[PDB]
Amino acid sequence: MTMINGYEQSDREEKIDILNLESLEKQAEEIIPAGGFGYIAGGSEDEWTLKQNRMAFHHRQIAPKALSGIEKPELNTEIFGIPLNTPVMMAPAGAQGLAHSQGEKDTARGLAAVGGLMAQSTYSSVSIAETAAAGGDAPQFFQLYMSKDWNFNESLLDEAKKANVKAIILTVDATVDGYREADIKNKFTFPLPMANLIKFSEGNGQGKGIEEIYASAAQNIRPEDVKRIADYTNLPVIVKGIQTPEDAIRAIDAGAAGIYVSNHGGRQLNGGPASFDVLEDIATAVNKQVPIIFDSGVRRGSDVFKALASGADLVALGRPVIYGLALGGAKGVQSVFEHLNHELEIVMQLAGTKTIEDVKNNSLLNIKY
Amino acid sequence: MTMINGYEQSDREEKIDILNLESLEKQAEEIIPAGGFGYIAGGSEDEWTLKQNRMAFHHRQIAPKALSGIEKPELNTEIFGIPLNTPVMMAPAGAQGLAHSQGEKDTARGLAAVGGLMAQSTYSSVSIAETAAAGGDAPQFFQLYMSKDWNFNESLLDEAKKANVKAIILTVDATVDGYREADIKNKFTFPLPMANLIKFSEGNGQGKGIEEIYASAAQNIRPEDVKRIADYTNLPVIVKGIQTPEDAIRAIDAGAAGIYVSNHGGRQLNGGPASFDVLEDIATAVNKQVPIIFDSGVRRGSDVFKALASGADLVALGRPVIYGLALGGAKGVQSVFEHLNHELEIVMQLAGTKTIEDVKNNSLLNIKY
Amino acid sequence: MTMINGYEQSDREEKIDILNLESLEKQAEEIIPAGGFGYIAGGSEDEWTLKQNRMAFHHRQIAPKALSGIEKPELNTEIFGIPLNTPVMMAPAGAQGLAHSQGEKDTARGLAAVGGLMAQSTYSSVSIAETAAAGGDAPQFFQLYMSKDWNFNESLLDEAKKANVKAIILTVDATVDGYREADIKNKFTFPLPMANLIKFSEGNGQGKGIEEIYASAAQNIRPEDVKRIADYTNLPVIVKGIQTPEDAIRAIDAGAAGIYVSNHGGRQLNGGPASFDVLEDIATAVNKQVPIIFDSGVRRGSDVFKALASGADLVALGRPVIYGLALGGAKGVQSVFEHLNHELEIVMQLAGTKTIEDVKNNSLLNIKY
Amino acid sequence: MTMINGYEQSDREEKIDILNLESLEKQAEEIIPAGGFGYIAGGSEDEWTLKQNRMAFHHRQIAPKALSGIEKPELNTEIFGIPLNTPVMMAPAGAQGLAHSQGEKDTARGLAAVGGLMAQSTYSSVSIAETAAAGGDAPQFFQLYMSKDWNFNESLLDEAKKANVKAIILTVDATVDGYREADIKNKFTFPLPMANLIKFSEGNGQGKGIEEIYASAAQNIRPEDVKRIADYTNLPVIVKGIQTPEDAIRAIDAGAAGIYVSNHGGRQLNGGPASFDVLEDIATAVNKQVPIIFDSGVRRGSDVFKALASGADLVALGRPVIYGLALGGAKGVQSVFEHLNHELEIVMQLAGTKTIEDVKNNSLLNIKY
Ligand SMILES: Cc1cc2nc3c(=O)[nH]c(=O)nc-3n(C[C@H](O)[C@H](O)[C@H](O)COP(=O)(O)O)c2cc1C
Ligand SMILES: Cc1cc2nc3c(=O)[nH]c(=O)nc-3n(C[C@H](O)[C@H](O)[C@H](O)COP(=O)(O)O)c2cc1C
Ligand SMILES: Cc1cc2nc3c(=O)[nH]c(=O)nc-3n(C[C@H](O)[C@H](O)[C@H](O)COP(=O)(O)O)c2cc1C
Ligand SMILES: Cc1cc2nc3c(=O)[nH]c(=O)nc-3n(C[C@H](O)[C@H](O)[C@H](O)COP(=O)(O)O)c2cc1C
Repeated sequence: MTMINGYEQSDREEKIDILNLESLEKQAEEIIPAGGFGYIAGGSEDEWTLKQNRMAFHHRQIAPKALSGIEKPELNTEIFGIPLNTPVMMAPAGAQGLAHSQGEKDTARGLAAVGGLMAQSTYSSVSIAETAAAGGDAPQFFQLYMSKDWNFNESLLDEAKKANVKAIILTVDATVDGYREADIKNKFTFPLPMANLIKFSEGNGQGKGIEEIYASAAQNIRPEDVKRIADYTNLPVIVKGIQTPEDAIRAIDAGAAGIYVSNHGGRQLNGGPASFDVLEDIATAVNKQVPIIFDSGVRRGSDVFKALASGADLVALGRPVIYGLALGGAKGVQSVFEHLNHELEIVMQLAGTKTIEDVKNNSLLNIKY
Repeated sequence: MTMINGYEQSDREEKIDILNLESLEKQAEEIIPAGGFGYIAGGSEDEWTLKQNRMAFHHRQIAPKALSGIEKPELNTEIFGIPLNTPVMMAPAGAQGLAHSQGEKDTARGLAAVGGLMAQSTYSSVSIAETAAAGGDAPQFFQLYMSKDWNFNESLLDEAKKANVKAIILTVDATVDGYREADIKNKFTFPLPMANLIKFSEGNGQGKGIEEIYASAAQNIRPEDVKRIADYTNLPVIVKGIQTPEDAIRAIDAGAAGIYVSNHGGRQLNGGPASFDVLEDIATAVNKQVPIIFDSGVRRGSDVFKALASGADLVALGRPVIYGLALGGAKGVQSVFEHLNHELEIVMQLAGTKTIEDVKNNSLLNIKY
Repeated sequence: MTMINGYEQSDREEKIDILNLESLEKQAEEIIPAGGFGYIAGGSEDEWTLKQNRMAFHHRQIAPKALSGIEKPELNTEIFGIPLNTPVMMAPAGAQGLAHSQGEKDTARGLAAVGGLMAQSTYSSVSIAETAAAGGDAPQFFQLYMSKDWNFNESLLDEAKKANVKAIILTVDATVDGYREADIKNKFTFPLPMANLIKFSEGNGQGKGIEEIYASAAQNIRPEDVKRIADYTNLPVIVKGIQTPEDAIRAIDAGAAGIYVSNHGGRQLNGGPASFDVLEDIATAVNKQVPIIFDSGVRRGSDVFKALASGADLVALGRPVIYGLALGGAKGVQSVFEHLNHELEIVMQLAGTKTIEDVKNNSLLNIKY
Repeated sequence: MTMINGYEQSDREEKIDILNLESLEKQAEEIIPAGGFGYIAGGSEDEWTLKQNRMAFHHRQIAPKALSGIEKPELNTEIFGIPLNTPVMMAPAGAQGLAHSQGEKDTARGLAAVGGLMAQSTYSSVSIAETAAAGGDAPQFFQLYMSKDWNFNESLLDEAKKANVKAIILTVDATVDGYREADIKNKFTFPLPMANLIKFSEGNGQGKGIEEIYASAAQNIRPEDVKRIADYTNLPVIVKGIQTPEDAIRAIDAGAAGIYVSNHGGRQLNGGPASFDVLEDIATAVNKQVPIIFDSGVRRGSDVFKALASGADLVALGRPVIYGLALGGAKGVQSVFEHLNHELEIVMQLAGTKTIEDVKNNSLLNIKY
C-alpha cells in the first residue's frame, strides 16, 4: 500500500487472529515482498543454529503441579524499577520498515498497549524521537550499534537520553554480518532509509555521507567501550549477544548493568549453540547480580516459562512481532503479545506458579528426548 | 444417526475388526464430525508432549525370557479388593457423547463385558445413575471436577455413593484448559448436555444456570480438599494428574488412597514430560503404599507390560476407547479391550510372566535408541 | 510356475546380480505372492524392534587400520571341529516353500556351494531326509520346535541323527506367535505342507492329524528339556532366542553346547531390544565357554564384522536368503552368501584383520550418533 | 566439449557464483556425465559414514565471543616453513579428469591463485611434471599409492622430487576399494588415462602394461615402507587415512613427518566413524609433534573453524573442488576456495580469533543435539 524505493510496505491497522506465533511466518509471507520476507525469516549458513533455537526448548520439561493452591497467575514484573504488565518484550530489530510503513512507531504502540518493554534500534526506518513520541509514557530501551566515530555514538546516545530511554542495549555479536543465503538467492538490496543515520548526517555529522556513516560501524569492540557508554549516558548498559558464562562476567566487570543472552536469532555464528542451551550456565555465573534478558527461538508459552525458570528476567521476541506488525500494524503487534501472554498464563496455572518470581524459582526437569 | 444441537452421534452396536489401537483414530475420523474428532484427537500447543507420550515407551525394553517354564498367562488382578479380569481400564473422559448417542452407558457395558474397571466422568452426556445402571454389578469409579460450590461437590458425591461407586478420582491437572489449536481451527462449540450439572440444577442446585455451575469449577485445589472428599464419602480418593514424586507424596499425606499418573493425554501442560518417563520415579517414592493407575499414550501390549513393570497397578486408555465407542458402541468398546488384552498375553508369554504380579516384578532393560 | 493350494512358488535356478542384501526385498516382492511376501517381510506390533535390528549396527564403529601389514583376508572358520569357508550361515526358517518349489533343498545346495553351514527347520515344506540328501556331505544343523509329545520330539531327532546332522538348535522364543499385522491385513492362510509333521503322522505318530500334531507344540519349555534333548541325541544342543546374559548362563547350566543370540528377526517380542544391542554383554558372561551364533538384521559386510567383533562365532541370515531363493533357487542362495562374503573381505582388509579370529579380537569404537 | 574414450569432459574457464559448497554437487550433476558424477559423489555400502562426515560437525559448537577487541581476521599459516594464504587445501583426488579436460592442471592454477597448498595424485589424468608446470612456484605435495614394485615407487618419487614437491602423502586406507554401489548401478568403466603410469611404462617400467602396473598396487603396507620412502626422498612423508590415536603414534614411530586424518570421504570402510569424531583424540596423542591435515565432509566456514579448533593444522576439500573444476576450470577452483575463505573469516570475527593460531587455541562447546 506504501511504496519506498520500489519496496511495498504494509499499512494494515487491525487486531489479528493468531493460532500460534510460528504460524505468523507463513501468514506474513503472503503480504511481505519475497526479498524482505527472506531477509526477516532467514539465518546464516545452513540455518542449523536457527533450527536448534526452537528444538532446544525440548531439552528441559515443566512439571505440572498437583494441589498447587493457586489461581489467576499474574504476569507483572519490573526491570530497573520500571513496572511491566508482562515479562515478554520486543527484541531490537532494525528492519521493521520491511514489514510496515509505520515501522517501530506501530511496534512502540503495540508494546505500550500491553504494558511491555519496547527496544528501539540504531538502523530503524524511523527516528529515535518519532518512536518515543509514538510510545508516549511507555518505557523504551535504545539498541546501539557502536561506530568507530564517537561523535556518532554520543549524538545517538544524546538523542536516546532526550527521548527518556531507560537503558542502552550494546549489540556486540554482529561486528560482521553472518552469511545469509536468502539475500544472495533473492539478490536483495536493503531499500529503506536509516532515519537515525540521516539525522546524524544533517546534525553533528556535518553532512557526512550515509554509506560512510554506515561503514564506520566498529568491528573492534572492547570492555572499555562498555564503561565509556555507561559514563557518557549515566544509563544502565546491557550487553547483547552473550553466549558464555565467561563473557557475562567480563561484561559485568566492564560496567554492564545487564546481560542479554542472544545468538541474534541464528543470523550470525551458525554452528554456535542454541541460545536456550547456554542460558542456565550464564545465569549461574551472573547469580542475579544484574538482570538477564533472553531471546532467540521463543514462540510458545512453555518456551517463555522455561527461559524464566532457567534464569531469564525478561524474554524478547524478534520475528513473530515483525510478522504481526506486517499483518496488523499497532494492533497486530498487540495481538502477538496478548497471544503469548495467554499461552504463558495457562502454563503458570498448570505449573502452580502465581507470579513471575515463582516461575523464576521453578525447577525444570531434565529427561533426554 | 442421532442428532443433538446439530451434532451427529454414532448409533453403531457391533464387534469391530481391530488391526491395532493407533489405527482406530483414522477409522473413527471417517464417522465422527470434524469438530468433535479434532476435540478428541488433539493435544495442547504444538502437541510435543502428546507425541512423546507414544515415543517414551521406546526408552525401556522388555527382555524375552528363554526357558521360562510358564504357559497361559493370566490377566486377573485386584484394586481395593475388587476382582478384575484385566489390568487395562477406562480413563475418565467427559466427551464420550461426541462419539456415540449412548455415551458412557455403552462404555460401561463394554467394560462390564471384559471384567474391566469403568471410570465415569463429571461432564458426561449421561447421568451417574444411568451409567451405573448400564454397568449392572460391574465396578465403577467416579471422576470429580471439584467446584468452589461444596453443595455441588456433595450432591455429585452423594449421587456417586448411591450408584455404589467404589472410589473417587479427583482430577487436578485441568484447573484451566490447555491451549488446544484443533478447536480454534474447527471453531468448535461443545454441543452436548452435561447430565450431572443439569441434574444438580434441578435438585440441590435450586435452578442455578448450567453455565454458572460450569464456571464454578475450582482453579484453587489444596491438599485439604482431598481429605474433605475422603471424610465426606468414606470412599478411597485417587488424585489424577500427578507427574512428580513430590506431588505423589503430598497427595498421600493429604489423605489420597491412590495415585493416578497422567498428563491428561498431552492436552494440558505441553512442554511437560511424557507420562511414561516419570512413572518409575513416582512408583519408587510411593513404594506400594497405595495403588498406582497410569495413562497417556498406551496403545500396544508392550506399552501395557512396560507400564506395569515400571510401577503401575492398572493402565487406563482414553482415545482408543472413544474411537471404538464411535465405531461399534458397547461391542466396539469390548473389542478395544479384547484386542489390547490379546497383545498383552503374547508379550507376557514371551517375557516369561505368568501373572500380572510377575509383570510388576519384571526388570525392563534401558538401552538408549 | 509351481502351484500348491492356490499359492504360486518360484522355480527359478540362476545366479542373481545383487546390489546389496537390503535391495533383495523389493526385488523378491515383484515375484512372491503378496500374502507370502508379507509373511516373510513383516515383524510384530509396530515393527519397532525389526527396524532397530538394522539401526543398532550404527551403535558401534569399525576403526580403519593404517599400516596393517596384511593382505588377502581369509573367511575360513570352524564350529564343533566342522570346517567352514565362511562365518555367514543360514538361520533356520520354516517358510522357505513360500519363496521356491525346492524350498530348503535349494537353500541346502547354495550353502554347500559356498562351504557354509545350513540349518534345516521343523516346519519345512520338505523333509529332513530330502534336505540332507540335497546338501550331500555339507554340514547341517536341525532346528527343533519341541512338542509336549516326546514321541514327536524323539522321532524328528532320530530322523535328524539318521541325516548326519551335527547339532540341534532348540528355538525357545516363539512359544506363542508374535502379533504380525501383515498376515491380518493380507488375510493370509499358510498354504504349505509341513513335510516333517506329515512323515511323523505316517510313522511313529500312528495317523494323528496334522493340526493336532501342530497344536501339540510346547509353550512350557524348561531347562530340563535342554538336558533331555542332549542326552537323547548325544549331539550339541544350541538354545536359540537368548537376549540376556542371565538366560545364556541358565542355558549352559541346563546342558546347552551353544548360545544362539536372536530376537527372531523382530517377529516375536516387539518392544524388546535390537539383537545387536545385547550381543556383547551376552558374550562377556559366556566368556567363550561355548560357541555363539548371532542373527537379526544382518545385511552388510560391516554388520557381520561388528557381530564377530562383539562376541559372535557365526552370523546367520534369514530374510535375505529367502529373497535370493525366490529370485534364483540354489544359485540365488549362493549369490547372497558370495555377495555378503565380498563385502566382509573388503571390511577385513581395511580393518587390518587377516582371519576370522582377528575380527573376533577386534575392538570396536563406541561414539554416539 | 572434450571427448576421451566416449566420456565428455568440461572445458569451462570462468568464475562461478557459489551459494555454498554443498550446492555445487547438484550444479555439477547437470554437466558431468552420470557415470562420472556417481563415481565422484558416492560412498561405500549404504553411505552411513559419508552422511555422518557432514552431521558430526554438529557434535561441537563454536562460542560467539563478546567484546573480543579484534577485527580483520587473517587466514595466513605455514606448513614445513611453506607460507600459505589459507589453511584450506586441496585433498589428493585421482579422478579430476572426470570433471575437466585440464584435470589437476586447472586445480593447480586455482590453488596457486588463492595461495593454497595443492596435492597432486598418483592416478591423475595429467603427469606430475605438467601439474607442477601449471602451478608455477606454488607449493605442491605428491600423493603416492605405493606399488609392490619399488622401481615404480622410486620412479614416481624421482619425478615428484624433480617437480620440486615439498612432501609425499602416503595414502594407506585404500589397499582395496570400498564397495561403491553408484559404479555398479551406472555400470561405470573408468575411462581416463593414468598419465603417471603411462610415463613409468615408457621409461623405467620398460614397456610393462598399464593394467599390470595398476594391479601391482601394494595391499600389504608396513611401518618400514614409511621409513623407506622418507630415506629415499629426504622429503617429509605424511600418512593419510589415520582414524585412531594408536595409528597416529605408529605412523610417527615409523618416520612420518605428518598425520592426515581422513576416511577417504566415506568411500572406504563404511561403518567406520565420521572423520571429525576421531580428530580431537588423534590430535591429543600427537601433541603437536608433527602437523595434522584433516578432511572428509568439510563444506562450511564453521566446519573449517571446528576442525582447526579440534587439532587440525590444515583442512582439505575433495568433492567441492572437483565440482567447481567441472563448473569453471581454474577460476571455478579459485571460486570454491574464495567462497570457503569468506565463510571462515566471518566465523573467526564472530568467534574473536584474529589468526589461524587463535582458531587452533579455541575451546569448542560440547552440548548434545
Ligand atoms: C530481521 C531482523 C533484524 C534484526 N535487527 C537487529 C538489530 O538491528 N539489532 C540487534 O541488536 N538485533 C537485531 N536482530 C536480532 C533480534 O534482536 C533478536 O536477537 C532475534 O530476532 C531473536 O530471535 P527470534 O527472531 O527467533 O525471536 C534482528 C533480527 C531480525 C530477524
Ligand atoms: C476427549 C477427551 C476428554 C477427556 N475428558 C476428561 C475428563 O473429563 N476428566 C479427566 O479426568 N480426564 C479426561 N481426559 C483425560 C483422560 O482421562 C486420559 O488422561 C487421557 O485420554 C489418556 O491419554 P490417551 O488418550 O492417550 O490414552 C480426557 C481425554 C480426552 C482425549
Ligand atoms: C519367514 C520366516 C520364517 C522363520 N521361521 C523360523 C523357524 O521356523 N524357526 C526358527 O528357529 N526361526 C525362524 N525364523 C527366524 C530366523 O531363524 C531368524 O532368527 C531371522 O530371520 C533373523 O533375522 P533376519 O531375517 O533379519 O536376518 C523365521 C524368520 C522368518 C523371516
Ligand atoms: C572422486 C574421488 C577420487 C579420489 N581419489 C583419491 C586418490 O587418488 N588418493 C587419495 O589419497 N585420496 C583420494 N580421494 C579422497 C580425498 O583425498 C579425500 O579424502 C576426500 O575427497 C575427502 O572428503 P570430501 O570429498 O567430503 O571433502 C578421492 C576422493 C574422491 C571423491
